[PDB]
Amino acid sequence: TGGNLPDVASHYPVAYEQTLDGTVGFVIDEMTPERATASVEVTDTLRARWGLVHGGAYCALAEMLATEATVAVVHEKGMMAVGQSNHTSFFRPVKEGHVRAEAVRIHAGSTTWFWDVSLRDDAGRLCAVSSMSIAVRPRRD
Amino acid sequence: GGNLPDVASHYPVAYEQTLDGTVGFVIDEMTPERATASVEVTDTLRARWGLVHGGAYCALAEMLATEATVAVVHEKGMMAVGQSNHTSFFRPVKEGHVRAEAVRIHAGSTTWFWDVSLRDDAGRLCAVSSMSIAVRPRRD
Amino acid sequence: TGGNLPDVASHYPVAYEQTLDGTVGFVIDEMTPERATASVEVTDTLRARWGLVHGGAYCALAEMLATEATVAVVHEKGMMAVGQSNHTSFFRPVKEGHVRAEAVRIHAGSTTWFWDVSLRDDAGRLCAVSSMSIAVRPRRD
Amino acid sequence: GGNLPDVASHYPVAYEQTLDGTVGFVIDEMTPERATASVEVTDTLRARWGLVHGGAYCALAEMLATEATVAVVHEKGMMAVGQSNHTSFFRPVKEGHVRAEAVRIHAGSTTWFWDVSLRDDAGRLCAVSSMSIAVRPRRD
Ligand SMILES: CC(C)(COP(=O)(O)OP(=O)(O)OC[C@H]1O[C@@H](n2cnc3c(N)ncnc32)[C@H](O)[C@@H]1OP(=O)(O)O)[C@@H](O)C(=O)NCCC(=O)NCCSCC(=O)c1ccc(O)cc1
Ligand SMILES: CC(C)(COP(=O)(O)OP(=O)(O)OC[C@H]1O[C@@H](n2cnc3c(N)ncnc32)[C@H](O)[C@@H]1OP(=O)(O)O)[C@@H](O)C(=O)NCCC(=O)NCCSCC(=O)c1ccc(O)cc1
Ligand SMILES: CC(C)(COP(=O)(O)OP(=O)(O)OC[C@H]1O[C@@H](n2cnc3c(N)ncnc32)[C@H](O)[C@@H]1OP(=O)(O)O)[C@@H](O)C(=O)NCCC(=O)NCCSCC(=O)c1ccc(O)cc1
Ligand SMILES: CC(C)(COP(=O)(O)OP(=O)(O)OC[C@H]1O[C@@H](n2cnc3c(N)ncnc32)[C@H](O)[C@@H]1OP(=O)(O)O)[C@@H](O)C(=O)NCCC(=O)NCCSCC(=O)c1ccc(O)cc1
Repeated sequence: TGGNLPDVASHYPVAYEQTLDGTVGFVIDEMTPERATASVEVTDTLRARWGLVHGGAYCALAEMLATEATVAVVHEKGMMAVGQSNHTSFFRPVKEGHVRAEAVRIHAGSTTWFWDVSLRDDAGRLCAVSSMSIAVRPRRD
Repeated sequence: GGNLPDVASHYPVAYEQTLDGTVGFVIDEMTPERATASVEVTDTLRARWGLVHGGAYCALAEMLATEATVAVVHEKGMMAVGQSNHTSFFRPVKEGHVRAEAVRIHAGSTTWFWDVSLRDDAGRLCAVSSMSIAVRPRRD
Repeated sequence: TGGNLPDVASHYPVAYEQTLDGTVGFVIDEMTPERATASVEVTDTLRARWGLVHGGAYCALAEMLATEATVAVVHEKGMMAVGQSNHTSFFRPVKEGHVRAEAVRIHAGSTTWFWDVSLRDDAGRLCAVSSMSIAVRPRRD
Repeated sequence: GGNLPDVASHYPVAYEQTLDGTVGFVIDEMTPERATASVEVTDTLRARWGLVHGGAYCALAEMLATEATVAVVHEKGMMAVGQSNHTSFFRPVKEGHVRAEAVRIHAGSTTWFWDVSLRDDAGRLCAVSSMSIAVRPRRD
């Protein structure tokens, strides 16, 4: 699939290249029910005007990763998954290189899954973390 | 230039090349205690599922809260940067616009806090973001 | 009811005076579907060893207020309400006096209600805020 | 004295009179990067509905994260205080104990961040708390 997102359906409303994720270059590497990773090359498109990766870019990468990792498991069960809360804290800026995210599932309830995402720079330094709660609900179609 | 606060003669990244300029964030009003901004929904703002990306609301909030702090503190020798962003999502947005309004609720010496509300074209509260902005002496 | 909590049932598992809320002295003042207030006199029981109100005391007052305000509306509809996320940020310490909390409902969905709680000191200063998400689910009994 | 870090000769409030001593919080292990604490469930820890109070998990996390920062920074002339506490609740606890484990994930000059996991007697993760601790020069 585009950006290596889970392929859970034959078509999607928006093609990868046209989505925010495609635009900024997010790509999923590993994907398992309890852990997933993704990364993105830093370019100006990922930065704010001050020159460092935009705080929203870390939120977004976390959001896509944690939601899609949930989607990978729940879609075939007839459920949809969507972000309900995204709490990202920023410890160190990233000027360039990549941002690498690792999502670890820490709770999988019937209505809410929760994932902790660490976002690191190319030296391995923890630049941000995001705690994501993902709502899971039966699909409407 | 997205109408961001004109506080410096040079910025490392031009608006149009930033995440903000790429998705189309524009600031409407800005005062020390309250600031607004908006964006048209386009595919660039969406996830593959066709609804606005959760990261878009976070990003809009982050830019608005931070730049509304920059607008005040930059001329004081300070830099402003997001330290925590908590966004909660109540209703999706499929198309139209997202409109953010940031209300300053605390301005301490090292931290400012803004509540951001993100509404759809019908005025419905689709998401909120509680933004903590660190304020530190600018580096030489 | 004890602490003026909503009286939605004829009995409760734990008497007010014996609960955490009773122990520290939380009391609800106003209670409406979209807004509720409560307050507590600061005594050592509310403080940490350093002498200021414990961060947990603000979390707890917010939690009781936002959950009970939801309970007041949903109990008779056959639902239970319980805290799902409590995010409290601390802006100014409180040494003594009272802490006064005001809870404003900002979203009432079918599964989650969300309340913003402001916690102020006797001078009116905003000492903390809490964003609370309250899960609402059908009661089991 | 709940076995809190013995960093000062006098504290404004004795353990037994604090919120912590009233509900019975006790610290078990403490190192610069990791600390544990626990509490017996009693009615004092509960809401009227019979389950542990959400505020109890928050309080336990707040004390543990803060005091684990105090333990390091106090002798350096710094004070430590909670700046943000985000607790998410996954499973209730009706009785037994709550056991908290705090893991330091960032120690910056002005902010330390701890992840706290709160488990029941069966080891099940009942709640988590992401704690931000401000660190500032102690006032004279
Ligand atoms: C929030 C939620 C209900 C979402 O759960 P879900 O996805 O609908 O359901 P899920 O199948 O994962 O259930 C997980 C566990 O949650 C509990 N639960 C879920 N639904 C229900 C329900 N309808 N009724 C009772 N318990 C339920 C139950 O313990 C369940 O385990 P099991 O009995 O089914 O094995 C669940 O994750 C949960 O129970 N979290 C813990 C909530 C909690 O304990 N919050 C802290 C207390 S906040 C409240 C408070 O402090 C307060 C203070 C003063 C006061 O006056 C009033 C309140
Ligand atoms: C977090 C922070 C220190 C950031 O402040 P800042 O930007 O450096 O400084 P700012 O100049 O805006 O100061 C605002 C107010 O903060 C307080 N403050 C700031 N810095 C200091 C300091 N170095 N020393 C003492 N107070 C300070 C002070 O009240 C100040 O007002 P003023 O005296 O200057 O008029 C300030 O917003 C604050 O104090 N927030 C409240 C923190 C709080 O009360 N947290 C809840 C307690 S969490 C701890 C806890 O529960 C615990 C439990 C058990 C246990 O064993 C240990 C701890
Ligand atoms: C989280 C939740 C589903 C909880 O809702 P609830 O309490 O179950 O249901 P409630 O009756 O209040 O419904 C409120 C509205 O939510 C929506 N909704 C609720 N349930 C469903 C459902 N089963 N299917 C579709 N929409 C639903 C719907 O819009 C509803 O309005 P209506 O059509 O019924 O008038 C709802 O509050 C909500 O939809 N919040 C907004 C979620 C959101 O848009 N999150 C941000 C996007 S996060 C995802 C993301 O960024 C991503 C990025 C990349 C990628 O590859 C994948 C994902
Ligand atoms: C929040 C804080 C400044 C607190 O740091 P602190 O405790 O004062 O200082 P600490 O000594 O631990 O510094 C750690 C690192 O922070 C950075 N930093 C700290 N203070 C400064 C400063 N005054 N100037 C520049 N960098 C600083 C610096 O990278 C430092 O490393 P080093 O150069 O000292 O090796 C630091 O943790 C931090 O920088 N976190 C990352 C902040 C971040 O990158 N947030 C996301 C961007 S949010 C903004 C945004 O998206 C935006 C979008 C659009 C727009 O138009 C405007 C903004």
